Amino acid sequence: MRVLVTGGSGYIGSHTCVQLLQNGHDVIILDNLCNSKRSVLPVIERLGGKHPTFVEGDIRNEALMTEILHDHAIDTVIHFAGLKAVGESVQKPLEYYDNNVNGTLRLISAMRAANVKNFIFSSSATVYGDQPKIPYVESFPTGTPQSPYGKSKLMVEQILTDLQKAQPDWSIALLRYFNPVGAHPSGDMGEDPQGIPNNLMPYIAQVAVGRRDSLAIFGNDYPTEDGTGVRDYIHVMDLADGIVVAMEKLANKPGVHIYNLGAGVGNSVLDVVNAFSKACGKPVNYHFAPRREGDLPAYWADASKADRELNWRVTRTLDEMAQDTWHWQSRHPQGYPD
Amino acid sequence: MRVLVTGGSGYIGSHTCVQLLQNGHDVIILDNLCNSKRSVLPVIERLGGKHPTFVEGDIRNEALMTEILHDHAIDTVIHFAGLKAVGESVQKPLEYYDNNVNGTLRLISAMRAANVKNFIFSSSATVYGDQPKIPYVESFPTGTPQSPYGKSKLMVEQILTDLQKAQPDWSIALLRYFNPVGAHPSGDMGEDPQGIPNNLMPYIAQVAVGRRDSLAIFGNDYPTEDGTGVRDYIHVMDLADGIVVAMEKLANKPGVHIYNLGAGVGNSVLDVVNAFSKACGKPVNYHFAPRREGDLPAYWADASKADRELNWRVTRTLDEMAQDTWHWQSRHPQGYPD
Ligand SMILES: NC(=O)c1ccc[n+]([C@@H]2O[C@H](COP(=O)([O-])OP(=O)(O)OC[C@H]3O[C@@H](n4cnc5c(N)ncnc54)[C@H](O)[C@@H]3O)[C@@H](O)[C@H]2O)c1
Ligand SMILES: NC(=O)c1ccc[n+]([C@@H]2O[C@H](COP(=O)([O-])OP(=O)(O)OC[C@H]3O[C@@H](n4cnc5c(N)ncnc54)[C@H](O)[C@@H]3O)[C@@H](O)[C@H]2O)c1
Ligand SMILES: O=c1ccn([C@@H]2O[C@H](COP(=O)(O)OP(=O)(O)O)[C@@H](O)[C@H]2O)c(=O)[nH]1
Ligand SMILES: O=c1ccn([C@@H]2O[C@H](COP(=O)(O)OP(=O)(O)O)[C@@H](O)[C@H]2O)c(=O)[nH]1
Repeated sequence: MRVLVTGGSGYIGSHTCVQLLQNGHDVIILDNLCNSKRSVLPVIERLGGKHPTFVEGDIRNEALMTEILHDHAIDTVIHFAGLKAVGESVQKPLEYYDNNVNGTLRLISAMRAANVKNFIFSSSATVYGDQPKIPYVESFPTGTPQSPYGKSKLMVEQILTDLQKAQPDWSIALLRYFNPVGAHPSGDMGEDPQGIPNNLMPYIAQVAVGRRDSLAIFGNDYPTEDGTGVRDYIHVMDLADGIVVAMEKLANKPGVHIYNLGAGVGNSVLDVVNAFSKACGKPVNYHFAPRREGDLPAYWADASKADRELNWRVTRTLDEMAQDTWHWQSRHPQGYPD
Repeated sequence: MRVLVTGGSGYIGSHTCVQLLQNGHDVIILDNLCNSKRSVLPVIERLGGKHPTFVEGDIRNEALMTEILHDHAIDTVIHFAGLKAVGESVQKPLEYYDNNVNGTLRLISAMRAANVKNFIFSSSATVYGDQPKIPYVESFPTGTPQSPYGKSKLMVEQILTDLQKAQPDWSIALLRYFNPVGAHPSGDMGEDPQGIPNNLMPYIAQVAVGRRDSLAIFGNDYPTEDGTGVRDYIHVMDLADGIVVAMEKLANKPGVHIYNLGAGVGNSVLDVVNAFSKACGKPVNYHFAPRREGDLPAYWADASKADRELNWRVTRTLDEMAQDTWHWQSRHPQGYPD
């Protein structure tokens, strides 16, 4: 199929695009490069075995979206573009609602004008919020997300659900990713954000290669076993495989198809730090810090729905995620060329 | 004050602008004329006793909004612009989320650029959604809104609330209007949408002057006394006064200020029809149609908060609302000229 991958030079997107190209799909990447490096493109192409088209631009530019969709006869859209830092969103709400809500609205408006009716949305475990039972299950209601990032993702889910009710030929996947970590097994593609990483694992990896002095751990007084936050860590390669399976299986199947994509087990921040220390051979330096706004104490997935319906499940462990990120970072301590 | 009134040529806006101008404010009206007529402008000037400035344009045009804000040295913004039909929103969700959510986002992004920090938002009783506690009280939670229109308004409430947490010098009023009806007592300004009215009272009035054959009452099997929907009808002049009071009292008061603006009693569709037949002297032709998607059976306000805090409450009765609408419509059967 001919796939538009917004945010496709980013972390999840770059891994997804490799898998898409390996499966014979045609890939067009749209990215504004605010949180990724252009030089990942040829790495995607070498690992994927096929050339992806690149367009530098912004999902908020509806005119450009419409041009792309038409110029390439796109079949399906995988949407990764947006801003993703929970704590940052509390400080910069308008930027998150603009990139995430308006940006998705602009993209789906261009899709409706171009008659493209297959959408795979990068949602988040943060749409559940504080109320729902853990592990999270898709058949029980969401609650109140705890940050503008989380709220933005739930607002887009709702907008997309109401679009599909009005326009019932659409197929829309709401894929609630949990916490992807890890890197491609070659060690030549991994996470490389712009500036200081907001996510846990790339920060730890940059400490381990000597770029940053110490990890700050955001909270040690949570109601968790060791007092640090607990999350469901999923290897980015398993995540990317799930996304591709969803895209293929759900294209042209009308409805709103909701899946948790996670490993189904929780690990704490200190668990991740310990996993990485064993992979790299040295204790990763850290210090405790206050809780980050927008963080819940603990959550993890029930990913049985994706197992039953998509025949997908995780295959890699947290230790293997830490090993693959260390393999990447140690090979490329400054990330991609710039 | 120097007041920007988006949507100011519209129903509630035009009445509000007349009250603003009578209080000596400088008023700039911004409207795209999708649901109002430009020929209302001299009426607003005459009844207001003072000339407002008019700009034809769209709240989604951020650059234009910023220009108006700077040029006119705006102190506070009253935001009426948007789309407002519950049933239409179910059919046309994208247009609702764009005009309502992106439109408000573009406006408040302009205000951040121009350092304007006083906002009065037209919210709606539809944000309460399926909250079973009725009359609705501000200090009790919102439920799930039951249409894209209602969800759009609550999404904007949430965005504004997050903005004010990040930028705590903002003063933001979330004014949850109930169901405004009626017309200026002169009989020369009233409700005149483009096309076929979506709201109950302007449809009634256009049947009463012979422009429409029969009112469609949407549902006759609700769990109410007569089976028709129940709402809290508030005279538009009372609502205009309340908006003006809120603007004047809440300017430069940092915080998020939530008020229901309603009469605090419920009346059914048939109650309104009977009040109109009494006012016009002829029984209004009607029939029953199916329930309209998005509609709840019954709701009305607790408007005690506005009484205690803003010293505002309703003064006009349902019969006066119907008499004033008939006065307008019988004087001006075709509304304002095109
Ligand atoms: N990483 C996670 O833990 C995680 C968890 C749940 C959901 N998600 C979601 O998955 C998606 C991808 O996350 P990621 O980890 O790959 O992040 P990322 O930052 O690596 O990828 C996002 C990409 O989008 C680009 N981008 C951002 N705003 C854009 C805009 N307006 N127009 C065009 N390009 C823009 C960035 O330059 C970047 O390449 C995001 O929607 C994110 O919210 C991520
Ligand atoms: N009438 C009600 O029962 C009611 C109840 C609760 C809340 N509200 C809210 O109050 C506000 C005003 O309601 P109203 O009854 O006066 O409706 P209205 O349609 O008469 O007024 C809205 C005005 O906004 C203009 N407009 C619409 N979209 C615009 C855009 N993108 N940019 C610029 N102008 C635009 C229209 O042309 C119109 O003049 C709306 O936000 C509405 O949702 C109305
Ligand atoms: O530098 C960091 C980044 C993250 N975290 C914690 O690590 C976990 C994962 O955070 P991340 O930002 O990667 O993803 P999130 O869970 O917000 O999606 C959460 O408990 C964060 O509080 C941390 O302690 N230090
Ligand atoms: O042509 C119409 C318009 C509205 N209504 C009913 O009148 C009440 C008020 O509807 P309106 O659309 O004016 O405002 P809403 O209550 O949706 O804000 C509701 O019970 C509607 O179902 C109706 O029966 N016929």
